[PDB]
Amino acid sequence: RPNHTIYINNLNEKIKKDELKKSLHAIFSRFGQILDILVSRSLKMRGQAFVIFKEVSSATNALRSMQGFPFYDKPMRIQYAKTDSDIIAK
RNA sequence: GGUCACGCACAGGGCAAACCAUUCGAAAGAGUGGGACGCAAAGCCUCCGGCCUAAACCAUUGCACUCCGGUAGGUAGCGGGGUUAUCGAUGG
Ligand SMILES: Nc1nc2c(ncn2[C@@H]2O[C@@H]3COP(=O)(O)O[C@H]4[C@@H](O)[C@H](n5cnc6c(=O)[nH]c(N)nc65)O[C@@H]4COP(=O)(O)O[C@H]3[C@H]2O)c(=O)[nH]1
Ligand SMILES: [Mg+2]
Ligand SMILES: [Mg+2]
Repeated sequence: RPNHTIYINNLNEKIKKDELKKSLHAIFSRFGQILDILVSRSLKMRGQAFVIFKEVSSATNALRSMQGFPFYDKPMRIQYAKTDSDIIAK
């Protein structure tokens, strides 16, 4: 069930999108070349983030290394992406 | 002459985008002064659609790459609608 993208939920929702990406990017750049980080704060898509990696191995690396990680007072709930991104599926 | 539409003007004007200064605001943004991009209602009003904001409240653990909660505020120079008003092409 591995994927280029990893799905994080259970995040402090009152963190601004602009800032939020960077906070993850600094934490997650260390595993591979991140193509893009998708973050929204709409009713459905808040408190959660998608991180797209260059390598699938790098997404696996990030997943098994930081599960439950205390991030903004909250544990990081990471799981694989069920479906790839529109930028990958091509 | 009203009145209701119309804008090809005349004459008298009026308002003031951006930007800057300053104040308020969490922000969008607004106030004031300077400034003029434009505007025949660019006068005034959030009732209706859009767009902008997200500090606090309230709900949501939620799988996206169209965008989307209530709540609240903003935009009348985003339309729509409302309401008042000016000049008057041998004007219609
Ligand atoms: N008195 C009067 N005259 C009218 C009216 N409608 C049309 N006109 C005449 O027609 C010209 C052009 O009007 P416009 O195409 O709406 O274009 C206008 C308009 O967009 C703008 N403007 C001037 N005054 C006002 C105003 O009080 N309100 C608004 N919204 N726009 C204005 O400047 C442009 C040129 O205006 P002008 O040099 O005065 O020249 C005007 C004026 O001579 C009206 O309701 N009243
Ligand atoms: Mg004139
Ligand atoms: Mg509205």
